[PDB]
Amino acid sequence: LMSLDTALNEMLSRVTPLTAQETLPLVQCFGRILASDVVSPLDVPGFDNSAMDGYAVRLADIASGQPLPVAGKSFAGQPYHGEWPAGTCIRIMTGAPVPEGCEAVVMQEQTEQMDNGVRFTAEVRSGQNIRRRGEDISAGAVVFPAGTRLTTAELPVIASLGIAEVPVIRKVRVALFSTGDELQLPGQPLGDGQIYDTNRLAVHLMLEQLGCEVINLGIIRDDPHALRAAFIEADSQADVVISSGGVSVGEADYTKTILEELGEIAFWKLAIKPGKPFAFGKLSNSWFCGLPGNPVSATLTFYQLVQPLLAKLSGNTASGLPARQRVRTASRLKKTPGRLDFQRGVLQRNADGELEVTTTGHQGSHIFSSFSLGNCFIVLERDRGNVEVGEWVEVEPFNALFG
Amino acid sequence: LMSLDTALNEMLSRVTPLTAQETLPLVQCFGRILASDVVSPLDVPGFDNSAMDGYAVRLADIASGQPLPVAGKSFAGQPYHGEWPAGTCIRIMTGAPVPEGCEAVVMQEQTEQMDNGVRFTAEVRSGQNIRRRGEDISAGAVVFPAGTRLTTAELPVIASLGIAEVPVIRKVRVALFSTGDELQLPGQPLGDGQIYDTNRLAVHLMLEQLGCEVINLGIIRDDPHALRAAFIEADSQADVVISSGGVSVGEADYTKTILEELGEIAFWKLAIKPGKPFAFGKLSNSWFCGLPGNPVSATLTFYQLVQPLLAKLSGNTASGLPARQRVRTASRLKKTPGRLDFQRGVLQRNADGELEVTTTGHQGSHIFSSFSLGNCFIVLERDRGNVEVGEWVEVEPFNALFG
Repeated sequence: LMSLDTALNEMLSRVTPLTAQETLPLVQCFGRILASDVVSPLDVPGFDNSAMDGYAVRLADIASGQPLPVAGKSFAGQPYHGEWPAGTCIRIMTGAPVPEGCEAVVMQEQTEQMDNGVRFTAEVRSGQNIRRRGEDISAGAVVFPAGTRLTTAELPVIASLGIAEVPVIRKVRVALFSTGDELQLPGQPLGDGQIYDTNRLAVHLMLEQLGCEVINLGIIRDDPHALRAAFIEADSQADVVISSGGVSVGEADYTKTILEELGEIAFWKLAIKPGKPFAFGKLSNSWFCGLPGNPVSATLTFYQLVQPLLAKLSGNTASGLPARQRVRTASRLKKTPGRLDFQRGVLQRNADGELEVTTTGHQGSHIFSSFSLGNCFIVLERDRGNVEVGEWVEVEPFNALFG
Repeated sequence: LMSLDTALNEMLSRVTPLTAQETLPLVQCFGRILASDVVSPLDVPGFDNSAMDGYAVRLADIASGQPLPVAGKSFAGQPYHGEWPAGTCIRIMTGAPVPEGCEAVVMQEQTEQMDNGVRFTAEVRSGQNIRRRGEDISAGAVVFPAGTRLTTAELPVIASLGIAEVPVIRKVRVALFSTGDELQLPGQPLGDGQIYDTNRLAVHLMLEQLGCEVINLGIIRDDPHALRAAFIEADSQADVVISSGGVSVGEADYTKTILEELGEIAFWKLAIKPGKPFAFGKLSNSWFCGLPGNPVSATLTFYQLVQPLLAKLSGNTASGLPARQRVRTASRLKKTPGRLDFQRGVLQRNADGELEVTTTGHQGSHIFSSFSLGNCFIVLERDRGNVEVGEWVEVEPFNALFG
């Protein structure tokens, strides 16, 4: 019944971005959120310089319509600090500081030389080919705003300004655990109607990849006290606590009563597929997210619900989810109205070089293979029914969490 | 003159993937390359279970036509081993072991409660809703092939099979350093015609993100011996050695003679933009990659040349570079024939929901901002000249290294 958009907004609207911070050397800043604006301490370039290599001139002598002889020259880091006779021009090479009083620079290709004077050609519009100091970055200016996720794109720029460290928001801390007597650890023998715990591993990997500090409390035994203990501990050192499975997401049982006892938890029924149930609310000092037991369902719910909440909490101003794009289906897709279906597909280039999607196969949640075989989500609109080969469809490519 | 494709093939063809390996617990395997095939130790599913929530029935009981009292139940970790007499049914939850003798399983909707048992409204087909032991993964089968990069998509599947660890190829070791008296460290005062070293930081970040073990030797002083020492050490504990700048990529000088003295190094002139010069060859026990001094150039060369070499060396069987797609330009693009131009652009959805690219602005290599403003490469064909708004163009979206 409830819609993804609704739950998402309801979730993000209640959360307050972290503000605690620490200062680290650039090399340790990948994926981190800048705590404050980065203001440039210097100008870049620090002085007016040549856009092309050619000739530095004064709009005056260009009226002579006669050859201008090179009085001097200015290169890389060897400016021309000398007298500039009238009617003459300076030989200059890109990045080189324009000469005192230079009104324009001309690319030699736009000026046939001579063995006695430089003949110009196309009029020389003022300021042509002159990069003015602070044109790129002017001292005092804001280079990168707070809330920016530092990447290979920004850190080297910050280093170019001479800064060795920057304040970043502390990593988000997340407590993780599962519960259920039927859950067994890898390496351990499978009991009667037992199964190996897999959701927890899934959530742990994603959290780490998302840059969070993970606190894995393991499998909690089916006991009212063990569970309460687990929650008290999780809430005490994490901003968010996640149940990868076992704790109630609606159904009645002791886990449900412990949840209601320890916080304000809502039990939503999202109109999505796979999945539907999701637990969300506030514990004493953390946010709680409860995932359904089904592997496909938990992964999907975490990826579309928890991920965005972690992005906001982190201080990051960009919506930490990939963008969608319209593409054509090359597979008939089975879809039932009433739920927003996040099917898995395979985005690929066709013969004509265009992008099309193929289903990964069976979309049932009884298997996990679709995540490996696919590379995207074919997000089918809630109201839509079956889709025929050739129809337009929305696609959301997987991010680094899946390859 | 030489083409990207050529150099790439020439490079990959000479390299041999690493084979050394180590075994680690799944949680430490993200981004790692599987050293050997993963063979499933059991059938999946592990035992006939229920595809839904409802009741286990037998065609005969359903046949009689009247209510079937609930002789018992079967839950997650609670398989029913009761008696199950004629004319009765067993309540069953999803994933629950189907009871012995179970011939089918009906869901709620097809059920209507009674005061003297349960009523089955809809038709019940033989074998319906019973997931059969092994209908997904058969024991002895190969689940994931060696050379596979482990992700959230695969690791939880491997955990579902009970396996706690897997052999993976050891991380690729890379030695990194720069040289040049003009290079200054962050925090340190800028000398005369000095500049802050930025390429090294850039390469270090990317390498770490690519999953490599980085050995940063810092800035090497302009001395024939200091440089030789740096190389001897780098080559002695790395599979690849990278010069982020300073060492020759063609031009004549002492760094060139040390290179030629320590290995078989080729000095290529690629028909690409930005960039052109690239040094590649074999040292005593490693591969050497030499990057041009310009920041934009070094980044681009590393990203399109070194990255793919690292992917192969790692044992990974998938081409570690993003795919391209055809999109329309919404910006006039200035392009000169003769070089494959990797311009930076901004991929975005337009009013009609279609994808289009906009230039980030000036494509000159005198600035680094394009990497931050953009989100992709507009890969312009070597022979192509200017591009007008509305033309078809090839786009390569940035990967995690840039956001």
